[PDB]
Amino acid sequence: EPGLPPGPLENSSAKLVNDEAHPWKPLRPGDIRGPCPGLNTLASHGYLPRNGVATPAQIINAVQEGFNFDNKAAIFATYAAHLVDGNLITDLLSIGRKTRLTGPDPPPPASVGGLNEHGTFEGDASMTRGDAFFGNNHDFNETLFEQLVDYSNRFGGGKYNLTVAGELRFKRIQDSIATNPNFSFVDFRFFTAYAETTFPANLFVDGRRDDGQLDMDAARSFFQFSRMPDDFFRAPSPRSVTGVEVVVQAHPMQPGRNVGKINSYTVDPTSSDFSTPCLMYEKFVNITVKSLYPNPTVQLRKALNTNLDFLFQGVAAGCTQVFPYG
Ligand code: HEM
Ligand SMILES: *[C@@H]1O[C@H](CO)[C@@H](O)[C@H](O)[C@H]1NC(C)=O
Ligand SMILES: *[C@@H]1O[C@H](CO)[C@@H](O)[C@H](O)[C@H]1NC(C)=O
Ligand SMILES: *[C@@H]1O[C@H](CO)[C@@H](O)[C@H](O)[C@H]1NC(C)=O
Ligand SMILES: [Mg+2]
Repeated sequence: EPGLPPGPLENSSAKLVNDEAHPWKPLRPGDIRGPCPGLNTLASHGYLPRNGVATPAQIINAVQEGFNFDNKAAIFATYAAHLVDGNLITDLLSIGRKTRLTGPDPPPPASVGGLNEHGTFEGDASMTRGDAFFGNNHDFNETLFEQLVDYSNRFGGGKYNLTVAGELRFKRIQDSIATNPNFSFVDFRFFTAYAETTFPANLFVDGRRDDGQLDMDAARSFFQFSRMPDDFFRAPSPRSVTGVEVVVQAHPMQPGRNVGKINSYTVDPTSSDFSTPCLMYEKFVNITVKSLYPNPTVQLRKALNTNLDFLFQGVAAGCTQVFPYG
């Protein structure tokens, strides 16, 4: 029942993706949008179902076709999200809030909470979304976006680029340390927090230019309105995180968390970091996934095993597959 992960694009050239077949349309009542401007934009152009509920294969196809996200990155991100936020029996994932549209729920402690669920995939120090502690981890936030604009003005000549990314990533960390007593910055989120800052430079820049300089009109169009610029061409080749090394080198951090009070950031030696990427995969499967499904029945175990094989297809060569359910 779970479809096979799509393979890479047969033709990965730049092309018009804001085309007649994929027009932007406003949200209808019930349409779900969430913390990811990429998926949101794909849904609002009909690369994904416009109500924001999709299969993993639909998501992989959409991120490749609409933005030229590369295949391994698409597979890893999509199956990680599906394993912790999606319905494994119906093969459906919400790109935002929890919804009955993903079908009958599995037993607790699984939450099938969509991408909005804090602490499974989604986490703190996002760029244009607030921390979950402050009440809303998914809607566009104007104040946070205006800080992104200010950091683009100060470090990118008015454009968002990897230098801006390195300064803003660290600012959002510092602000969470100072204000969120529950701030968590370990393991999966420690990786995605750096990766996500490269995506506007690598994937929201029109592919005919591909110069890594994102202007603020296009930025607002994607980040707030889920809308491709008029005449938007996708990137001219598959990519995801290239340049993340610049973001890390700007302000190298250790994984850690506040310990129930502000300004109490405490390094966690059990966390993976960029020196142990295989450990991040192993903890995601052995701890995060297994904690949601500690003792699955037969149909759920088979769906878990299938999606865990698919997830491993997106893991970088050199890691070893782990089997929490045999
Ligand atoms: C392949 C499947 C994808 C999944 C499952 C996914 C999921 C998510 C989630 C859950 C977040 C919230 C992260 C957090 O708060 O910890 C996020 C953030 C983000 N995603 Fe995606 N995403 C995907 C692909 C893409 C693509 C193709 C783009 C194209 C640019 C993109 C751009 C972004 C950006 C820029 C952010 C950061 C938003 C912010 O901090 O303001 N994502 N994604
Ligand atoms: C947006 O973010 C600001 C700054 O962190 C916060 O004070 C505010 O409550 C957030 N929510 C809005 C503006 O709806
Ligand atoms: C970002 O833009 C600023 C100003 O144009 C420039 O000095 C810096 O080199 C740029 N960084 C990248 C990674 O393009
Ligand atoms: C994950 O579990 C496998 C056995 O299922 C084990 O070999 C591996 O060391 C574990 N990794 C962890 C706990 O990080
Ligand atoms: Mg977040």
